[PDB]
Amino acid sequence: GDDRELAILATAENLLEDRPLADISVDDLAKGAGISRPTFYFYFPSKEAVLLTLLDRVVNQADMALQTLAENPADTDRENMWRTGINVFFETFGSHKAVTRAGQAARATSVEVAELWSTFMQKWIAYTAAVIDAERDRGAAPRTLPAHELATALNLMNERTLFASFAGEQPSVPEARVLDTLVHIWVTSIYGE
Amino acid sequence: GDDRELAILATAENLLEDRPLADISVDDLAKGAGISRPTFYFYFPSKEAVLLTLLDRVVNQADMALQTLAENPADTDRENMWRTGINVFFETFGSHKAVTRAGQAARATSVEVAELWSTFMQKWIAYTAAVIDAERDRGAAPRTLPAHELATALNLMNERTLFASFAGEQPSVPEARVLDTLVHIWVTSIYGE
Ligand SMILES: O=C(NCc1ccoc1)N1CCCC1
Ligand SMILES: O=C(NCc1ccoc1)N1CCCC1
Repeated sequence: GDDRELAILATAENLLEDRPLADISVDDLAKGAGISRPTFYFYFPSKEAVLLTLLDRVVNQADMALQTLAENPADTDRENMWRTGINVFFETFGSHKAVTRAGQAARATSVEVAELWSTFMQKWIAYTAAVIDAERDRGAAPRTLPAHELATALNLMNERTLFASFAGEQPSVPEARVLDTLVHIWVTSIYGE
Repeated sequence: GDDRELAILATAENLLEDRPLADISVDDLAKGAGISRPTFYFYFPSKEAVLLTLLDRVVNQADMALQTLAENPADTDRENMWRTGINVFFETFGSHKAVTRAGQAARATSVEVAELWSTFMQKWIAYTAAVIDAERDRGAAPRTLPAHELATALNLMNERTLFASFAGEQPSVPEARVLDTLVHIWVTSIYGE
């Protein structure tokens, strides 16, 4: 039960490395998972629902990793603390590039994919703004822009720049340089007067 | 000749304020431009080509405005100089939100729209990096990140953040706050040690 479902998910993630969702059929997912077409429809209403679940799992993996960090501060300087946090997203989405690229494309068409992304982006921006606020309250960061507006632009920068790097878009920061590039802009814009 | 073409372009831009390209027909564009369907096909091969031309005009308007600025430096401080430059894009794309949103959606499907965007982004990043390099050569900015990598992330930040603000996405920086938000992050990341 959970086995056939996992099989369908694993097939979809494998097939998405090679072609987009449009070029993958329900019959394709069923065949890869070793089931018939009506059996597929018993676990998922559509191939698009399969992508939704894959993206949901990726998003929650990142969110849980970030929650772990939040409850277990690394013992290091401020620059390293922001790096560890951005690194959650570099590693989690960068470990699932095909789901990330397909999930990105699906935002234009799927209201469920758009709302899932939007919900978690609001959560990650709120967390970012809360940490900035904490840093200002402690006297470590200057009161410049509204924390929440700053947090919004920096998280949108990371969304676009990470996902261009993973897709090898032209232009993009090389994937081996993107973490350092992002950490620099976050630290200078959060702490710079 | 140029009149019927302009009429088709003006109709497409008006209709795109209300619905996406998918919900607009060649018959719709022809009717709005006061021509028949085969007459339309004489000026444009497809509705998608109409969007390509609209986006091409918007992109070149911005590029030309930025080239004007480049040849006519505003007499003001560094923070204001970057603001005037980002403002080219805030004003040009923000004056054409329907074309901007439709052009964005079309990158996923149209190789011509994807290549047009990519060509100009490479040009604007190269210009950004050249100005950063000039500022370092003069001793006004510190040698921190590779100028071109920094320029790439900052232009990708502006792409995503401006276009979220114009579309009223959730999350987004309000359009009345986005210019100041972006200028802050550019100046602190370019000049911050
Ligand atoms: O790197 C990111 N955010 C960094 C972050 C958020 C909270 O703490 C660090 N993102 C947000 C969405 C996709 C990439
Ligand atoms: O604001 C931007 N760039 C700012 C810029 C580029 C060159 O000088 C200022 N962009 C680049 C693409 C869409 C938005």
